[PDB]
Amino acid sequence: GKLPPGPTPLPFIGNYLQLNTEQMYNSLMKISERYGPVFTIHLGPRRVVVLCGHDAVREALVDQAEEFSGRGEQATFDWVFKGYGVVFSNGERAKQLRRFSIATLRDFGVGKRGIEERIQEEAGFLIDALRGTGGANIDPTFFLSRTVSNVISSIVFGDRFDYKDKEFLSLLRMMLGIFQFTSTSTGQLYEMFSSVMKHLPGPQQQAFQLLQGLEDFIAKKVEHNQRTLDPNSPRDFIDSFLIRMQEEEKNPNTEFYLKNLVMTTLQLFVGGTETVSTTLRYGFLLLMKHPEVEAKVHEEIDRVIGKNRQPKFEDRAKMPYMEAVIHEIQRFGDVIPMSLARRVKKDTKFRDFFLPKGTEVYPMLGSVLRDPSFFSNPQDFNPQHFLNEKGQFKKSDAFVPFSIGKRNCFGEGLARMELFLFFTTVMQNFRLKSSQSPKDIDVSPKHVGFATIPRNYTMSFLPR
Ligand code: HEM
Repeated sequence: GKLPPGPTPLPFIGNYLQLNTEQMYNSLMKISERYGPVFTIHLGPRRVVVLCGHDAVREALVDQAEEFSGRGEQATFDWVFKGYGVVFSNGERAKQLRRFSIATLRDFGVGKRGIEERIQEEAGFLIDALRGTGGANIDPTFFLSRTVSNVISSIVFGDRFDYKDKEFLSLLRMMLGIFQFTSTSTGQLYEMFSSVMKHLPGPQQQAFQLLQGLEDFIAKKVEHNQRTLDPNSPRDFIDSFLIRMQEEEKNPNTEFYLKNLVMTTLQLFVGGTETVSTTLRYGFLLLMKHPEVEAKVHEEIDRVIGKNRQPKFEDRAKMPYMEAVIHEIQRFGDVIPMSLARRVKKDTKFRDFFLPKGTEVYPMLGSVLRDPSFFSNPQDFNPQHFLNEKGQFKKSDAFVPFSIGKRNCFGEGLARMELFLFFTTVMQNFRLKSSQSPKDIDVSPKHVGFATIPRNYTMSFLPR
């Protein structure tokens, strides 16, 4: 009949003195060693229940999926979202908007053919862009992010952005800037002291201008769609949401208004871009550090696909090792370590612990991906974690970078496709060369907070 144990919290500051804001994951894992896998931390005034290891996260988010179905809080993001949009909402907003969004993604591709060809075409444009560097030593960041973003930008804006559009570069800078901030010390300090810091000068204010610029843009692209709309023929996601908005103009109790559109669209545009981009950027660094994996990936491509035709999604089933590399890239990468905070919808009983209504939950996706029970060498990049003795692909229940449950990533279909069609096509046409010897390439993250971000590196893409 008691809430999980945890260190003694001082008023307002919580467990600030017992935690390091630069390495929140390490700080929570140190406390897991004393108080067990399910403990209570006070991030300032924010009472949070932290779940560590697979069993804890799965038991809570899957077995008791309905009880842990509520959405928590991410203070930097909730500065511009304020509970609006598909991602940061609860109840009838999170049920209506999650329903509409998954639907409106299938009717414009996602998981089908309409998006597979659209990703293949875009993959062919990344090939051009990298062949256009003439094998010069470059920063892959914006080359990869440009490609990735255009896939989701097709669904939400109608068409793709052109690689030279300076507003596009500016929007991608905004997306990288916030994923950088929320992963820094000041970003994680902001999760504790948002109520004060929101009004104080600093790095939090610059990050806000990045979110405002992103919101300003979506509102601009929505207004255009309004005065140029075809009510019987929707061009994109904004257009389909604009149809429903009118079919609800008579319902005062609707969740389909202008504010929820600007937000749902923004949330997707960022959530589709920066997540898959970070995974790609970390991926190529992991491959340069390990030539042996690149070589076997190359062997599988030469054998299965060839040097001619552009790889297609269905080739994945005839390609076991490749799927295992992408899986280990996502695992080691740990793109979003502490998920996107959950909240218990009603008073719960979880393993002899009481969690009152409204209690924020932190599912540590990283501790599940780095679980020593489900993985042989959780600290190393070794695709064999997802590969049995006969070289076949082996699944794992601890593989959760997309999370699990009732509020999981409904962009998993698009994300896994993008990663297969971008990694493979680049690996077929190009061989990777670093700037330094593989024994020196640092694979440890530069920042770990909301997101896990790799180090700033440079490389060259040489043809085959
Ligand atoms: C490698 C890529 C990706 C990773 C690691 C990832 C990660 C996550 C995670 C950890 C969550 C929270 C799940 C939870 O409730 O516990 C989430 C939410 C979500 N993701 Fe992704 N994601 C990825 C790609 C995508 C893509 C491609 C899209 C866009 C189509 C997207 C759409 C969203 C949305 C809209 C949510 C909120 C769902 C809800 O509140 O019901 N994600 N993502």
